Amino acid sequence: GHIQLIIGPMFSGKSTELIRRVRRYQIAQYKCVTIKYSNDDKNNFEALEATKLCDVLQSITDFSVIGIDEGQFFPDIVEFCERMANEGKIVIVAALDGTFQRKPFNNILNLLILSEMVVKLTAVCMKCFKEASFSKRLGEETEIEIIGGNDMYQSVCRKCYVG
Amino acid sequence: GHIQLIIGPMFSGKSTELIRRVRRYQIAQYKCVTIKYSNDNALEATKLCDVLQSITDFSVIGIDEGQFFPDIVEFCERMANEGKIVIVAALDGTFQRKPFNNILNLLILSEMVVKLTAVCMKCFKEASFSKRLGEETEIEIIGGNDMYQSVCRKCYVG
Amino acid sequence: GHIQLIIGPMFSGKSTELIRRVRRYQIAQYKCVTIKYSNDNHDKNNFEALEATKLCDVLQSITDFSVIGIDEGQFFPDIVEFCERMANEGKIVIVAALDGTFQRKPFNNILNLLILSEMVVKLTAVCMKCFKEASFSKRLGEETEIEIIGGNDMYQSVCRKCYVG
Amino acid sequence: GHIQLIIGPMFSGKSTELIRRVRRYQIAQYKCVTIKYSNDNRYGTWTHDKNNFEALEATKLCDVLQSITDFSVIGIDEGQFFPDIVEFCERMANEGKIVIVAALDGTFQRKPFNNILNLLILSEMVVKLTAVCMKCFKEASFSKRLGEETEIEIIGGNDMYQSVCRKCYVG
Ligand SMILES: Cc1cn([C@H]2C[C@H](O)[C@@H](COP(=O)(O)OP(=O)(O)OP(=O)(O)O)O2)c(=O)[nH]c1=O
Ligand SMILES: Cc1cn([C@H]2C[C@H](O)[C@@H](COP(=O)(O)OP(=O)(O)OP(=O)(O)O)O2)c(=O)[nH]c1=O
Ligand SMILES: Cc1cn([C@H]2C[C@H](O)[C@@H](COP(=O)(O)OP(=O)(O)OP(=O)(O)O)O2)c(=O)[nH]c1=O
Ligand SMILES: Cc1cn([C@H]2C[C@H](O)[C@@H](COP(=O)(O)OP(=O)(O)OP(=O)(O)O)O2)c(=O)[nH]c1=O
Ligand SMILES: [Mg+2]
Ligand SMILES: [Mg+2]
Ligand SMILES: [Mg+2]
Ligand SMILES: [Mg+2]
Ligand SMILES: [Zn+2]
Ligand SMILES: [Zn+2]
Ligand SMILES: [Zn+2]
Ligand SMILES: [Zn+2]
Repeated sequence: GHIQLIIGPMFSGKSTELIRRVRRYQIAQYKCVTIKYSNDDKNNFEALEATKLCDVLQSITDFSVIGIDEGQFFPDIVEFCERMANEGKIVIVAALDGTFQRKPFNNILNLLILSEMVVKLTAVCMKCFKEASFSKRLGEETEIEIIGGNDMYQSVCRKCYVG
Repeated sequence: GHIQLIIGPMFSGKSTELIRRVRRYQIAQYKCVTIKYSNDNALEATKLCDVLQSITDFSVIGIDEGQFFPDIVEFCERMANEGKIVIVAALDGTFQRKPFNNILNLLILSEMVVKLTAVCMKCFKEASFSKRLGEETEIEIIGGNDMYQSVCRKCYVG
Repeated sequence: GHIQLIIGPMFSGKSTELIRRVRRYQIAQYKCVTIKYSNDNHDKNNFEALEATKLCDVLQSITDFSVIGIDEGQFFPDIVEFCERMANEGKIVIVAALDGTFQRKPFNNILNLLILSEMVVKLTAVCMKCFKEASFSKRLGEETEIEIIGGNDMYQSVCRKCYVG
Repeated sequence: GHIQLIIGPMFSGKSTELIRRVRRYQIAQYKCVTIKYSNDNRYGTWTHDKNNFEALEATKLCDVLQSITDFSVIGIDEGQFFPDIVEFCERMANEGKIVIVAALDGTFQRKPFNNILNLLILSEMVVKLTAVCMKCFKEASFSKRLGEETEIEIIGGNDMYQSVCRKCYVG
């Protein structure tokens, strides 16, 4: 078995790498699947959809490779990935390290300690136009988990993050 | 200006990175374009030198399968010198592991350069070379997995 | 300011990269320094390296250095906020540390550091058993207490299949 | 067998990575060696020997072949300087040997170094490092000679060359 990991802010190109990393295995004729967070499992166009990796476990039971965009949203992430890898399965996880508060996401960091490879990607800064490595919420909100595109958040460099 | 470069065999996930690298700039509200090679098996050309005129207003340019452009080097180059980000995806070597058409020359005037790995279609380990299945010759001949294989070293040898 | 980070097990080549990453800036005529924990068994050229147990002490003298290196960052409890604060003062902090222990448990409050870090990478060792990409550290002795220093005579860089005793 | 490759300008931190990459194997109890180029060589402030730690010295990889005949891993700072580079690395890898090569892609003229590029086509991994620019202090990716010289191969440290970004190179 084996575990990969990708992180960085948003607009990093995260989800995109993940898929690139998966196709690799699929195009070598591999049993590949993709879980992602829904916010209510449910198929799509290949790949599944859940809120807790622990449900799907049963069906993904025959796939060698598993991808997961937005891993942090699964509370049962860590032990899932882990256990799965221990069963000879390649788990490629894409997720955000930190929140709009630059605080570690839901029990996600813990994942990077039992991970064979880990990398952190860089976005371009939407302010000063240099290597963005952090995500910033535009609205004056609170509650950790709230989904959006660039109409809601910004990939910023350090100097830009500060208000 | 500035130049990026991505290489490796086929099935490396090359074209896919390229786009990922582009969207990054586009999703920061940039003038992005993509050239790619035509009459095979975003714009479309056979010589970067034609298109020059229209891409004249784009800050970022992508090019899957760069090697196919003879006028590659000096195009990318010149463009970068005009403040344009040129992200190129191409193959370093042929099915003969020989350098592609004047492509290597590009990697000397390139700010960043990386080589990707495929999975081997034989022993299922890190494939880093491309191999033609048919008993053919002529360098340039387009195909998918029905024609080529991403193989490790031990596998490449006939 | 700006923060780099390097992790992975032991024999990864961690400390070694760190230095490489530093010289880069130094050889561009930069104010460079290296903090490290009371430990090991480093090179040559110019203004370089201190020694502490708490980054918070040294703060005063490194006060004039643009770049700071730290092999074995996890050993500093006051790591996070130090690196952080420093970076906020326009200083480049390149940290080398271990993500996980011999129990593959996150090291002392270290992970927290990787959330306020511009670049983060994890290196691979070679496995001392099956001779493939080792990504985890394993203690040879039948010990416990998290922090206990050693070289290959104590630990091993192992792949997954090998980690399971 | 297997072949690694590192490039970029000077002050990139090339030679240093190479070693880091080697120790990895050595500290896993591997037969490791280091060739390097010699005839004008000092910097500053054939036959086996320590430092670089079990490392040799040559001008043509083809000589040493005989003794390195028993080493699984081989390192080579400044590969470009060996004309017989390509085929050496290559052949060696074909014999189950890990060849980690460090070299410069381009000259002070940003022209490909002596038959070096050819090497990167038969290479499992290849990466290009970045220096800091000695002028504008940003990612230097090219090497520039300070003197008003010509002849491709002429050895030196920062007292001779500079790691520069693009805008700075146009001297
Ligand atoms: C920062 C932040 C994001 N989110 C949400 C918004 C997004 O839907 C998601 C993060 O998006 P990503 O995982 O970055 O989306 P992506 O796959 O497009 O990757 P990238 O943009 O780098 O290429 O999490 C929160 O719910 N809370 C937060 O604090
Ligand atoms: C190997 C080889 C390929 N070709 C052709 C076949 C391909 O259609 C084309 C290059 O295709 P690719 O560049 O491999 O297309 P891709 O970017 O999707 O690859 P990847 O999956 O790694 O991302 O060149 C030759 O003409 N001669 C050759 O020797
Ligand atoms: C795994 C583990 C190691 N250690 C100790 C043993 C070592 O002295 C130290 C590890 O630091 P190292 O990674 O060995 O620092 P380094 O300079 O050797 O960098 P590298 O080898 O990657 O090139 O921490 C613990 O105290 N507890 C643990 O659980
Ligand atoms: C650019 C250039 C270098 N040289 C020489 C000078 C140098 O001593 C040698 C290459 O320098 P480097 O290989 O860069 O020396 P290094 O590996 O220790 O530096 P670093 O690792 O930090 O990148 O080649 C030429 O003869 N002609 C040239 O055009
Ligand atoms: Mg996103
Ligand atoms: Mg392809
Ligand atoms: Mg160590
Ligand atoms: Mg040098
Ligand atoms: Zn910015
Ligand atoms: Zn193979
Ligand atoms: Zn092993
Ligand atoms: Zn510059």
